[PDB]
Amino acid sequence: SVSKANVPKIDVSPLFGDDQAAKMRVAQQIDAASRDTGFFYAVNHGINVQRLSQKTKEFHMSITPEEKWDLAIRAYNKEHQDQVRAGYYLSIPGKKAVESFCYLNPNFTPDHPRIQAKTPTHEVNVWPDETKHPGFQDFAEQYYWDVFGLSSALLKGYALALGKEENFFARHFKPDDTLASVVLIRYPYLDPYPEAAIKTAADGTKLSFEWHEDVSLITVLYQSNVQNLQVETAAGYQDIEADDTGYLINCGSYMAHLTNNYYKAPIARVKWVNAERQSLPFFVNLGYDSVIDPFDPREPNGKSDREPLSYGDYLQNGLVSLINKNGQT
Ligand SMILES: CC(C)[C@@H](NC(=O)[C@H](CS)NC(=O)CCC[C@H](N)C(=O)O)C(=O)O
Ligand SMILES: [Fe+3]
Repeated sequence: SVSKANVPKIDVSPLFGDDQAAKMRVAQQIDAASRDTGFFYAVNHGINVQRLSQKTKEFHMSITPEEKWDLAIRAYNKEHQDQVRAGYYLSIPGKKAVESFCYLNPNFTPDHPRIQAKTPTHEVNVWPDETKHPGFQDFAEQYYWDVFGLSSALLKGYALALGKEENFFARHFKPDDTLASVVLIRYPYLDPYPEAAIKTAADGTKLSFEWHEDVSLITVLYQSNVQNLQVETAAGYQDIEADDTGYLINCGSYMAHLTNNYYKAPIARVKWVNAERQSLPFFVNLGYDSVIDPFDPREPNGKSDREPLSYGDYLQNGLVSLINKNGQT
């Protein structure tokens, strides 16, 4: 028998305002949730989520094989050596069900010095033909900045929760240099569903994606209304109920590092479900040279002996390790 995770629904709208005590009352709830299962739903968040699923499904349904190859990351097309992160992630019929499209900071252009320097984890986005996908690039770039705004406010909530000034995290989260990414993920309905795309967990649960900590500061996720996620607790894996108006929020391993494990990075997995569904994570990554000084809010003097980690190298390491562990998505 599988239990259900405590995932509180937190009205985050005060984090956009100027009522500081109201922000503290949000921060308290973020602290509580981060110390419990590690997940909460952000509600009253102001993002129009009503068509995100439709647009994601329709883009994947309508993009042709030729277009997928043309946009494909290096793992699927050796001609695209510069596309490590951004671009199309093809399914493999009979073997791999999921397909997805990842894009980065729209401000990463050939003019950007990190592109000029060929710094790892920085790439220029690739986009399909506008006339074949009218409005898609516009929608996607706008969505990036919409979720950027929400994420900056959430980061104020996390900073207050930890006893810091509200810009402790968000001052490192900037449009000119953020390594944050959006992934537009389609999980298809398949009949018959290929068993090779299903992994069996140690506890016997059929899965589409194995256990992992997120590589992020925090993760800001919209999913369509099909229950799939589970979070690991000491009592075992627990189901995360879907909420296809709220945003599912949790800390990544960078936050676990800098708080000296006071806010752990929850371990989650994706159960296999034979259902058309859409999943849109926004990974809140900082700049390549962003460094946050660790602290230990469990200690009277607040001091941590842990090394400040440069975020870019953390991201570099984290993305490769997740591929090595859980497979190329
Ligand atoms: C909701 C999650 C479980 C989602 N999975 C995911 O997004 C998984 C696990 S967090 N994430 C990744 O593979 C990292 C993608 C990083 C991205 N290509 C980039 O370069 O920045 C899913 O639906 O599979
Ligand atoms: Fe994850």
